[PDB]
Amino acid sequence: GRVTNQLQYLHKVVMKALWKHQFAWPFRQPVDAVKLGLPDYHKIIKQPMDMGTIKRRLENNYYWAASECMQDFNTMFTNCYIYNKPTDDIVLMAQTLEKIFLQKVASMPQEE
Amino acid sequence: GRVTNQLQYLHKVVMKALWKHQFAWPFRQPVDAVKLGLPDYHKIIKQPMDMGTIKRRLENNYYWAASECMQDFNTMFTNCYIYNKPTDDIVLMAQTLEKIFLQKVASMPQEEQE
Repeated sequence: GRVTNQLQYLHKVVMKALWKHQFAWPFRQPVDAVKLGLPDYHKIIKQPMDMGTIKRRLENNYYWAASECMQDFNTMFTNCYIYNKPTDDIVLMAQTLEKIFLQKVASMPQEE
Repeated sequence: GRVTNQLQYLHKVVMKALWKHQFAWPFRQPVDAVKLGLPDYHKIIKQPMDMGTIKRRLENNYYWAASECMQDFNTMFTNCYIYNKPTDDIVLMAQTLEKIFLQKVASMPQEEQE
């Protein structure tokens, strides 16, 4: 399975930078609502998403197009903005990670 | 201040498409917190952003790089997700517009030049 240049880039440049970032640890595995004491999490967030899942998908050739992986990154960050209070530190963490995401995606190679 | 091929794409292809979208009307001008009756809007959102502002920036060569413009679109969508209740229609409208935005960024020409 050959892998588009865009998908290679998302794996080698985007996920690379985000996975090791110092603000990444809340996002590396699925949100565990019991562990975190968040009984309404799954009532507000209908499509949970996390970097561990995206990283796995990147490693296993799940995605057909880059836009599909980009949407998973975007759902992960958006889940955080919608669920959490504006003043939660997690929001600031997400915004910082998202900025890196967008900055890297601006230089992603062309498709095809 | 700069004109590039990607900034031209963001202006003529991405924004033109978003602007005309049937869910765009809340986002074409600044949020008017008096009109809408939202006295806490500016206490929660510290960087208001709207498509009007972004379009004008693109017409005046305010941006140096496409990434700077992409960051303003992100701020506009994120403002919506942070301020609004999860169940508000506006959140759904922002998500639908943001998906187009990311789909179109994935086809942006990669010769970031001029």
